[PDB]
Amino acid sequence: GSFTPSGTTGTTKLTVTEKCQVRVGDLTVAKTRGQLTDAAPIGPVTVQALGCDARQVALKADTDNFEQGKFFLISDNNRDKLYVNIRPTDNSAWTTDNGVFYKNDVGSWGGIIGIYVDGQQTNTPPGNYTLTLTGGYWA
Amino acid sequence: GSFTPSGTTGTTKLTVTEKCQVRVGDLTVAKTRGQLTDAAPIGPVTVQALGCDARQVALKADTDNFEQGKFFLISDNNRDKLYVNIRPTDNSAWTTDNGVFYKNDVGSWGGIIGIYVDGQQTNTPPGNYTLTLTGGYWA
Amino acid sequence: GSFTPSGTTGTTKLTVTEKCQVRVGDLTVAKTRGQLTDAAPIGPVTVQALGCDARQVALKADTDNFEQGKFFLISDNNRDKLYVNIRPTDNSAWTTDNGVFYKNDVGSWGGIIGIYVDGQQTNTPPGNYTLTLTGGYWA
Ligand SMILES: O=C(O)CCC(=O)OC[C@@H](NC(=O)C(Cl)Cl)[C@H](O)c1ccc([N+](=O)[O-])cc1
Ligand SMILES: O=C(O)CCC(=O)OC[C@@H](NC(=O)C(Cl)Cl)[C@H](O)c1ccc([N+](=O)[O-])cc1
Ligand SMILES: O=C(O)CCC(=O)OC[C@@H](NC(=O)C(Cl)Cl)[C@H](O)c1ccc([N+](=O)[O-])cc1
Repeated sequence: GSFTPSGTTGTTKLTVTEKCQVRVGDLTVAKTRGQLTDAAPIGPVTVQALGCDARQVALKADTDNFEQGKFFLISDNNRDKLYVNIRPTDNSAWTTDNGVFYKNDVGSWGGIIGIYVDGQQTNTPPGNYTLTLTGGYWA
Repeated sequence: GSFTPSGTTGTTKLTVTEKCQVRVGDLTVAKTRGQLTDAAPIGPVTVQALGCDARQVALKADTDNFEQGKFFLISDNNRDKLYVNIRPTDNSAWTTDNGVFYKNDVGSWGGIIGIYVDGQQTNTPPGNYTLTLTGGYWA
Repeated sequence: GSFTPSGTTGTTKLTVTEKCQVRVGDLTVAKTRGQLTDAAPIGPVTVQALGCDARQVALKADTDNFEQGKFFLISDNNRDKLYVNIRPTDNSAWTTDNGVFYKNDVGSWGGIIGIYVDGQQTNTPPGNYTLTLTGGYWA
């Protein structure tokens, strides 16, 4: 049961605002707190594995993005959490183990991992939220 | 008289150089210190508000970018200032209040905010300068 | 013998992985440690000088990227080095002096600087490696 970092990093960012929302500069992913309903999509994460025919593809969340079997985006100040579910768009089987989301079967998997709001969190404080996922393999 | 953060962040960057200027890597906004003449344009900042029919759109500068009713880009080391004026390209009326630039009338305004050199500053030390503006609303 | 910073910054990034490599998110430059063979190209660095007819174009590496006449990409944690050679793709003559790579002749040079693995380093620890180069001039 261990993760070996071996791959690149994907960063999922979301800015939460109030109903009166002021977008400054280039387009980024932003939602009102009212839009943070259960199962609301936050964004996709592409995964492309190579040379993993005999290993289980895995993604490890940054330390600040997990606790107690749960994943969450975290505010810039490290204070506020936005709980999420992480799920492949296909029908593949994965397991969660202490910040690690790994594939049940070996193979050089390619696919999309979706990040979804876990439980309505319409009271989330406005701010910039991040989830960082690093590629590697589990055993 | 208070700002509520509610929106995204726009970052205005400028690299100041000497006459002999060496651009490394991708194109970025760069000027010689000799080009930092009064009213010289540094760049535009897009603003798009939504759901603000009953609020005054506002932009708040990072703490390190204002003092004494004045705005400035700040060097990477926090030491050197480049004083600027912030002005909408249209004929709309705005007010400055302690790092906050807010619109006089309520409404979901969309427009361009220009950043301009305030007073000739042709002796500015070469370096990378930044101005950070966060969207929200004032009352 | 001194460098005057005057220009922009180019950042060369490389993620080193094991054979089982998991790419997460957008495409970035990544190699297996087995690919870090001698003279292996890491990437190009564009250089465009202006107003340097009477100066020697120069690039200075960040402090953490050089020591003892040698250049290296450095890991995120500052611990691990990946030694490189820096060489213009054309036939121009340059000199290295304590973290500074400068052109022997004056002139507003434009060209490509290649970054290459210096000596096989197939045991490099997986991680994210960076080399930062700032433009300016030498005398
Ligand atoms: O994406 C966001 O920024 C917010 C969520 C969204 O787009 O709503 C719905 C959306 N789904 C997702 O973002 C899920 Cl989280 Cl993967 C959409 O159906 C979609 C986008 C991208 C891809 N893809 O690249 O394969 C598949 C499906
Ligand atoms: O922009 C820079 O990088 C330097 C300033 C400049 O472009 O000089 C002149 C320029 N103006 C500005 O940058 C002002 Cl600061 Cl908005 C130009 O007229 C312009 C650019 C973009 C837009 N727009 O997007 O609507 C309107 C006008
Ligand atoms: O580049 C990488 O990401 C890895 C190295 C590579 O591309 O292998 C080979 C490659 N060379 C380089 O990257 C050297 Cl380090 Cl400049 C290629 O021949 C090339 C790329 C770009 C340019 N250019 O912009 O002028 C010239 C030549």
